[PDB]
Amino acid sequence: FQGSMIDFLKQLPHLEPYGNPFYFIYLGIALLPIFIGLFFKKRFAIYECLVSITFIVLALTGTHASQILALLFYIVWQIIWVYSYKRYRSQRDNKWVFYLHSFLVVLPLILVKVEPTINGTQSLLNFLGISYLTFRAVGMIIEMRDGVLKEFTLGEFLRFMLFMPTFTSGPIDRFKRFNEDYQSIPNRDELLNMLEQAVKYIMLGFLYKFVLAQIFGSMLLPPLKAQALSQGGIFNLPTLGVMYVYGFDLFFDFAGYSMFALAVSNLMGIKSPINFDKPFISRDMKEFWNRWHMSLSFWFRDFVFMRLVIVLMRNKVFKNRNTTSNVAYIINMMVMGFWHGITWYYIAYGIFHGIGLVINDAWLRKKKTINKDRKKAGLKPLPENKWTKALGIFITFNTVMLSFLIFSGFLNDLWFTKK
Amino acid sequence: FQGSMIDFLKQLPHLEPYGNPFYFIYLGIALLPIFIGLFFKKRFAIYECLVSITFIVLALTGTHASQILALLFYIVWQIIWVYSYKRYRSQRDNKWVFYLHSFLVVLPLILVKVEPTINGTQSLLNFLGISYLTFRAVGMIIEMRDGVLKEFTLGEFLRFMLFMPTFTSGPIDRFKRFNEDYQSIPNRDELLNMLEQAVKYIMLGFLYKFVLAQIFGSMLLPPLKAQALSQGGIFNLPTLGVMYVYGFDLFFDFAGYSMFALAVSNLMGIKSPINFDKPFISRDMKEFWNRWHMSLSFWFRDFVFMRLVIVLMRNKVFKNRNTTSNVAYIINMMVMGFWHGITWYYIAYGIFHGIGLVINDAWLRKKKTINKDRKKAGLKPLPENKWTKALGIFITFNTVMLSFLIFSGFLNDLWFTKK
Amino acid sequence: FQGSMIDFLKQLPHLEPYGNPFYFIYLGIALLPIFIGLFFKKRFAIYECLVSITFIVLALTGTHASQILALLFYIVWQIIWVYSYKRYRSQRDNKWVFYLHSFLVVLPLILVKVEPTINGTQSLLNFLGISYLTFRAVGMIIEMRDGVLKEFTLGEFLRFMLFMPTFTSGPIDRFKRFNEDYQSIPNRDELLNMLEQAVKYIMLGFLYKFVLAQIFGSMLLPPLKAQALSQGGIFNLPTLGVMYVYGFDLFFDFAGYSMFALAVSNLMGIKSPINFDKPFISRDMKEFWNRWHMSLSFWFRDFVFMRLVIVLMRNKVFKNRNTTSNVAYIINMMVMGFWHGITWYYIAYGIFHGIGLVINDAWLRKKKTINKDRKKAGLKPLPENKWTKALGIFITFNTVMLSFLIFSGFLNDLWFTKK
Amino acid sequence: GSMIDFLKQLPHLEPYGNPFYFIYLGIALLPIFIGLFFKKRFAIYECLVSITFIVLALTGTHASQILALLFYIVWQIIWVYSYKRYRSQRDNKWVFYLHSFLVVLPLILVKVEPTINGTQSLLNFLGISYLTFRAVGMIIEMRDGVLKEFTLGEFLRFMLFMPTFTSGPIDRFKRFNEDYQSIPNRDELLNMLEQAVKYIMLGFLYKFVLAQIFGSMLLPPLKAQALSQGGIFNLPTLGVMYVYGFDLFFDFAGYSMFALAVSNLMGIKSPINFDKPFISRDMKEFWNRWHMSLSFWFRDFVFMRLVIVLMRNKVFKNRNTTSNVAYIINMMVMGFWHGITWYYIAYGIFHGIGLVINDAWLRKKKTINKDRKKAGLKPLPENKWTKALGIFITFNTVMLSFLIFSGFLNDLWFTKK
Ligand SMILES: CCCCCCCCCCCCCCCCCC(=O)O[C@@H](COC(=O)CCCCCCCCCCCCCCC)COP(=O)(O)OC[C@H](O)CO
Ligand SMILES: CCCCCCCCCCCCO[C@@H]1O[C@H](CO)[C@@H](O[C@H]2O[C@H](CO)[C@@H](O)[C@H](O)[C@H]2O)[C@H](O)[C@H]1O
Ligand SMILES: CCCCCCCCCCCCO[C@@H]1O[C@H](CO)[C@@H](O[C@H]2O[C@H](CO)[C@@H](O)[C@H](O)[C@H]2O)[C@H](O)[C@H]1O
Ligand SMILES: CCCCCCCCCCCCO[C@@H]1O[C@H](CO)[C@@H](O[C@H]2O[C@H](CO)[C@@H](O)[C@H](O)[C@H]2O)[C@H](O)[C@H]1O
Ligand SMILES: CCCCCCCCCCCCO[C@@H]1O[C@H](CO)[C@@H](O[C@H]2O[C@H](CO)[C@@H](O)[C@H](O)[C@H]2O)[C@H](O)[C@H]1O
Ligand SMILES: CCCCCCCCCCCCO[C@@H]1O[C@H](CO)[C@@H](O[C@H]2O[C@H](CO)[C@@H](O)[C@H](O)[C@H]2O)[C@H](O)[C@H]1O
Ligand SMILES: CCCCCCCCCCCCO[C@@H]1O[C@H](CO)[C@@H](O[C@H]2O[C@H](CO)[C@@H](O)[C@H](O)[C@H]2O)[C@H](O)[C@H]1O
Ligand SMILES: CCCCCCCCCCCCO[C@@H]1O[C@H](CO)[C@@H](O[C@H]2O[C@H](CO)[C@@H](O)[C@H](O)[C@H]2O)[C@H](O)[C@H]1O
Ligand SMILES: CCCCCCCCCCCCO[C@@H]1O[C@H](CO)[C@@H](O[C@H]2O[C@H](CO)[C@@H](O)[C@H](O)[C@H]2O)[C@H](O)[C@H]1O
Ligand SMILES: CCCCCCCCCCCCO[C@@H]1O[C@H](CO)[C@@H](O[C@H]2O[C@H](CO)[C@@H](O)[C@H](O)[C@H]2O)[C@H](O)[C@H]1O
Repeated sequence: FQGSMIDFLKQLPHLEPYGNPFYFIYLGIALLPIFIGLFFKKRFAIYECLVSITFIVLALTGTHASQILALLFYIVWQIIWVYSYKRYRSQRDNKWVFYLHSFLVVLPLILVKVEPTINGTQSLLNFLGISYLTFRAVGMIIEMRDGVLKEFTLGEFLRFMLFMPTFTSGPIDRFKRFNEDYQSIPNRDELLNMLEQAVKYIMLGFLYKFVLAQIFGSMLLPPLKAQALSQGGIFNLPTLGVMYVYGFDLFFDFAGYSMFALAVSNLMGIKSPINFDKPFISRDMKEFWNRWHMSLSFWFRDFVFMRLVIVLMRNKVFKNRNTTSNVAYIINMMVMGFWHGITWYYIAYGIFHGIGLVINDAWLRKKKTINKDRKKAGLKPLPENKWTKALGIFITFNTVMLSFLIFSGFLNDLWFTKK
Repeated sequence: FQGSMIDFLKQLPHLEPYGNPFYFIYLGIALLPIFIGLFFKKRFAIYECLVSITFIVLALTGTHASQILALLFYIVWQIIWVYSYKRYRSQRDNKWVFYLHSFLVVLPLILVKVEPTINGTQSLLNFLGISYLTFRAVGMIIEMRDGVLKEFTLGEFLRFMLFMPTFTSGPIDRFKRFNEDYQSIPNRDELLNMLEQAVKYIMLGFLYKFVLAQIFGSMLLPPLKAQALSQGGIFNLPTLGVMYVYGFDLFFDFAGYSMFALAVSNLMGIKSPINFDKPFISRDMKEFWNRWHMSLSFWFRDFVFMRLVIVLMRNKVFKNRNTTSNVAYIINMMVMGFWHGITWYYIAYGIFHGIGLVINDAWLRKKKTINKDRKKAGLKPLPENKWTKALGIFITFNTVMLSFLIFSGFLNDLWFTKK
Repeated sequence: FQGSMIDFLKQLPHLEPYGNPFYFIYLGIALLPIFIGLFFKKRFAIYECLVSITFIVLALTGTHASQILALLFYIVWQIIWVYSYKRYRSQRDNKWVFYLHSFLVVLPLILVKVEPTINGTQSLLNFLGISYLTFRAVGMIIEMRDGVLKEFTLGEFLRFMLFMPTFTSGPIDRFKRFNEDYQSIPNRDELLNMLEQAVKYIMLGFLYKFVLAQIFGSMLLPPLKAQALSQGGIFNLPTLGVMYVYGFDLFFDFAGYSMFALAVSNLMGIKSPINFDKPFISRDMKEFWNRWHMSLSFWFRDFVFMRLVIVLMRNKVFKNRNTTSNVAYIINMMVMGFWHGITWYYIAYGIFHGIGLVINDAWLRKKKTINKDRKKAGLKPLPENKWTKALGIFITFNTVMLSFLIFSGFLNDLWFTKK
Repeated sequence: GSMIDFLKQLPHLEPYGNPFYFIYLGIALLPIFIGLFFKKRFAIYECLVSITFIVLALTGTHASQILALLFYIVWQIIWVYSYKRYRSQRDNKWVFYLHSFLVVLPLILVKVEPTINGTQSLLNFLGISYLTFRAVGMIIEMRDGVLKEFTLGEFLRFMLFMPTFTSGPIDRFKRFNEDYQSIPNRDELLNMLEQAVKYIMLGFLYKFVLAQIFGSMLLPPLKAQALSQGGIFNLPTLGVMYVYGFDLFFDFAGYSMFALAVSNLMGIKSPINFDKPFISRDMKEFWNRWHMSLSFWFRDFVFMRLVIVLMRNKVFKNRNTTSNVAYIINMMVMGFWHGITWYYIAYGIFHGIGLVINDAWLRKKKTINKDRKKAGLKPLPENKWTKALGIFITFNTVMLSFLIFSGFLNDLWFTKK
């Protein structure tokens, strides 16, 4: 009964998800049948499972391929605790039972994020996309609590949670929208539109991830970081250079992956949510969060921010609505900071963006009352000319790049600050 | 460049039939056109012949490449002794001529299974599928005897006997059914259903052979064998452990191969017989043999068991039907053991399964008699509760595991008896 | 001037025609637009020229790439001496002008086949397929002489004489049939049938040239020749073995090339004449020549044998028809041997097959008169059964293999010279 | 490290250098052609292909020209939109000249810097000689009012056109937009495909066979012999003149046919550059066949406009003198565009004097033939000998002009440069 099982699942192929461009050959061929079936309004639901599982396994068979075993636990864990809650939802509905089931479903993510802090080493039950899978699972539990979701077969649950195109770190879905878009196969014209969009997305993702991302990450970023460390001090010009370069590199890499995921999802007939829609032209933090990682930000607005606001207003803990909104903004942004990983700089980034949103709300209210005062006094309202827009875009870009500098983790290297 | 032809044959590539998963890619592409051809009403004879011969040669070459020659002669032998009977079938059917033709058809198998016993090491005639090929050949000499087969060209004969997805050790087939199933190409929707079933079979075979068969074969079996040998004695708990582990490994490996073969056959538009249908849950041995190796068990039921019962009743050797049935069961299982190989443990396995079958028949008769006795006495019949079903399943499973342990040959190493 | 263009010609890319399976990928990709255009009843007549010229150049750019220059002379020769007849043909029909034009058109072939005998070195005009282009370039003139051929554009001439699929050494065409097949594009059903036949031919050509031809030529033939030379003497068993092996190798290589050429021609929409149709079941010399290199044998029957018979009968040189037929057979076979090449063994092969045809005609006449005599005398006609047919097949096969032994040129090494 | 050396690291694919480049281009352009078959445009795959091939053609040993290209693109966009915003209000007849000068400023700097101290400017790149002609086009078409609206996509798609980027045929805006927006039907598309295949084959023949023979086999030894003999003139001078002229034609026509074929595979038929020029009887009819795109461009936007400017100011008394001056100035400006050296300007002035002499001879011939018809004498016959004489003299003058333009006359002599 030797425990050489880890060695068994290590010589398997390691086809990287969106690695070399030739990958899109294999997947393309593997997606040739399913897409054809969509033209005839027929869904295989078996060959799709085969291709999804094969590509997930090829993606997860890395140097630390043992993570596959974690998956074979994680899935089971979710299947244990989602369905259990459903059984309870058949009989009764209590706040504490829902809280316990949600906490148990999100527990693997909590362990993966916390264990490197306490023990200092990666947790056993960690794999490539556990930061983007639990968001589906807990989401379904939430959809049970509100009563929107009542019944679903296991095939639907597993084909939703373990979606291949958006598995590693991709757009975050919900169960209602995904299921409704999976049941009703779109007609031929919309299918052809989606095919054209998918080809365009594949080409754009090639450009983003294989040209711009490589240039900004593996060519300028290392020498810029080394020069910044050599300069030393609290701040310097190389710090600004690395801030801007890393911000652009992060955006380009994430947008390239998102385009790849959207293209592959379209090739299966499903319209996954978009992530980035020109986020750097944003002229305000609130508008920025409607552009940067749209799936994640919208998910947190739907399930973490709005529900917290409702809870706070139900108990009327805070008198004015503005104070409740500010508190909920800070809590939501801090929690979003936690999701990346509980360190000093990720939590700093979360609180930073929370403070930014609070300042944005305060400035919106103050601008409204100042416009009212000026209009009442006969003066014209504040100018909306190109100069004001340029100033707003510049301020937003500077704040976003400062946030991406803190989030970059470069402040741990520049300043050896333990906490 | 060649030296001896055997070395040149060894030079040829060796592709294990259903070995690495990558193998399924090759056949997949090799089966891509033909399957599409099944959608329409045409079949590519030349392509099918070429792909079948190519994969047969690839499976036959390797360290024992000379076996290819043993195949070729064998083929001629069959063509020598099948068609001859056909000509004789045109004139008359004397029993002794039919017996002689059947014996000459199955003579290569007799020599292959005899030569290792009674001195010697191994016969030159032996090759990969010789154990599962004569069943097809003697599958026609019998049918000619019954008169249900009259005409067939060489193309049909060799296309059936040299079937590629069922060559190495696959679901034993019959001629009439195979010809009737290949003459009529199935419709489009049935073809899509067959494609889905083939994909499910491929996935399940992956699970059955490359995951669980590996675990039960190369992880637990060697340590359990070592512990059992170290313990010694007539028997011990490690013997029970190795019995259970080997039985599971054998079932999983055989089911994986059979599902692979059925999937590849379905991709060729032909529905080969199913070998395994949920064993280990059978209440009775007689109902176990309708689920374990279904193709071979049904073959022996049709062409060996029932025919022998007819022969015995024609000469009315025994007084009652029950004795004839018992003797037929014993002879059928003994012939199965002989087909497996003429050793001590294979014959022990055959005799033990025959004993199980006859005891099952006797117990069924006794239970029917006692139920009649209770019915005529007014007493409630013996309970058929879930506990009785569990008891029957447990007894059948234990007997099957013991039979597999005997068939393993591990008992021979353990005891060294009858060496 | 420098004269270094030959060196330039040696740095062009090289692609052996039907050399590798990957060559068919390029060929199919290039010919797909032509097939699609055929499906819609359209011929580009320019893209075809481009693909044909590119593949001819890639085939002719071997180690002796200078042969390309010879082609750039040969065409400029043939055109000059084809149209020179066409202008004259409209005016008058003097026999000597036709003889002179035919001789001048066949002159490059005469030089290529003669110069290696006189000077001992390859002639300048020689290139890959002159012996299979002079036939078309003299068939055009012969058709002009009969008056069957009339006004035709240069495009038709150059697309007929320089046909890409049958350029190197392929099926020999005529102009009228090829032109009529080129003008009338076949319907969609015939196009599908031709595509299926072409795929079958490609697979069979793979089997013949890349498997059987290699085995019979590069593996057994050199050892057999070496052992035959070591044995020495006028005749020996290794010589018989190498005779049979080389006969099979020659047939398989030529049939593989012919099937490749037929497939590629079918992909262009025209069906070139077949070359081999089971030559080794001939049962007679006449039925052998109606099966062995059918395009060449039929060409020589149409334009060399029949015309010679007509010439001899017009002047009634010989008293009876049989003498004229025998003389024409001998002359035709000697001229075929000449066309192969002016060596002792090629002329021996030609005159040998001529003697064979003569004695076959004598045997047919004697069998006819003997059957008549036996029928008149009441005796049964001589049997025509399995054994008689087998004896005829054996005699024909032995004579053909002796002919291919003489034609092999092995006699020059064994009998004459020293080794 | 990302530097100029990093730009030099990128692969270099010389435009229309080897047939494998054509295989690459055909494989890349096939989807665009099939899409145009069904009357749709991608506007993204086209941009990616164009940018990729431009970069590959630009990433040579001196690959620092991509920065020059980016600076040129920014400069052209800035000044074109500056004029467009200004044209909406009013035209002052001098702001147009200022904008035209600021648009041609990169070109004039690139053509002046080599001949001022020692070297070309840093902003020079591959196709700057054939790109400015498009930019000024826009400005010209804004002055006449025939162009009013265009987005950035159309403008950059027209200026950064891939098939005619390096030295391909010079286009105009209005025609290019009219041809791009209206995709041709299926049958005309097939005809264009056949013409493109014919162009590819003929370009193969022109550039990869004949140009190689006339450039690498005869030109070096002929130049060597001409230099060895020396003197003002010699028979090897005539040999090198003829060989260089044939090499120039068989190379430029091959490249132009390649560009036209690649453009046709993208559904746009760029203007034909060469239509058998050597058979032209007269000098004036020669310029309608040799470098047709460039000659027509200079006829439309440089010659006729200058004639109009001179006539509206009535500087000269009669039309003939104005036409002569316009011809001389047009040919001199073409010579300047080629490069500011002694032999390019000599070539321009020589072609100008050829044009004016041709005009004068045509007028004199018309007058003398009118007098002959009045006097009863039959007009001079032209069936086979007069036409041959005209063709021969035009060909001789063209060959001499090409010899002067060759720059070999500079090596042969040591005249003041
Ligand atoms: C009704 C009132 C009239 C008032 C007077 C009108 C006068 C008009 C003057 C227009 C000046 C335009 C200035 C921009 C073009 C300069 C052309 C030039 O110099 O040649 C170029 C060659 O041509 C081109 O590449 C583009 C030519 C087209 C220019 C079109 C601009 C607008 C013209 C409109 C009116 C045309 C009048 C005649 C223009 C020559 C580029 O130079 P190069 O590299 O050959 O070097 C020569 C350099 O100047 C010497 O150092
Ligand atoms: C449904 C049909 C389609 C399903 C998928 C079909 C395509 C499957 C491709 C499997 C092979 C991928 O081929 C790829 O080759 C590369 C480069 O050699 C290797 O790549 C990998 O090698 C080994 C693991 O094998 C690792 O140590 C290494 O880090 C990694 O790069 C692997 O062998 C495989 O990842
Ligand atoms: C330490 C905390 C982090 C630093 C925080 C910095 C971010 C603060 C907010 C960003 C600046 C917002 O400042 C200013 O906001 C106004 C008011 O909406 C924006 O103005 C805009 O508002 C909205 C768009 O959302 C429109 O309806 C309005 O017409 C337009 O003028 C300006 O574009 C921006 O210049
Ligand atoms: C490695 C082992 C190699 C040995 C295997 C060799 C391949 C098997 C050869 C089979 C015989 C080929 O010769 C065969 O002759 C028979 C004569 O009826 C015909 O056979 C035909 O029979 C059926 C009857 O419906 C046709 O539908 C079919 O198209 C074809 O198979 C063909 O002409 C040819 O297929
Ligand atoms: C080699 C040594 C022996 C090997 C084992 C022998 C075979 C296995 C034990 C005998 C079979 C056990 O299973 C036996 O058949 C079935 C299945 O539960 C039960 O009985 C079943 O069949 C009888 C037939 O009369 C029905 O009336 C009854 O309703 C049904 O439950 C028996 O009560 C049980 O005793
Ligand atoms: C629409 C038209 C389509 C045209 C089809 C494509 C034509 C061009 C094909 C690719 C170019 C030729 O590709 C060819 O590849 C072979 C690989 O064996 C190489 O050529 C080789 O030829 C022989 C045989 O293989 C070798 O012995 C030799 O050493 C080498 O020159 C060159 O790389 C090139 O000659
Ligand atoms: C319209 C035409 C339809 C048929 C089109 C497709 C048929 C041709 C397929 C070509 C497949 C690839 O072509 C060839 O395949 C062989 C098969 O082992 C492999 O390579 C083979 O040839 C190469 C070179 O000759 C050898 O070095 C090698 O040992 C051998 O295996 C490669 O994969 C590729 O060189
Ligand atoms: C240097 C000489 C080279 C030539 C060598 C020999 C060339 C071969 C030709 C010899 C004849 C063989 O062809 C001959 O055909 C005749 C008539 O069809 C048949 O002749 C045979 O069959 C007939 C019945 O048909 C019977 O009378 C008898 O059994 C026999 O004559 C045989 O098929 C074969 O004997
Ligand atoms: C080698 C260096 C290359 C430098 C960069 C070259 C790329 C430059 C991109 C120019 C286009 C940017 O311009 C922006 O693009 C979008 C999206 O394409 C255009 O959007 C649209 O424009 C045209 C206008 O008819 C449409 O036909 C087209 O479908 C679409 O592209 C907008 O008009 C413009 O807002
Ligand atoms: C470097 C200095 C300049 C070099 C020379 C440049 C001019 C070269 C051409 C000079 C001759 C003009 O060429 C002349 O063209 C005219 C019309 O164009 C042709 O035709 C004209 O003359 C013929 C003479 O028979 C008459 O029919 C009629 O007057 C007219 O048609 C002449 O056949 C040709 O001789």
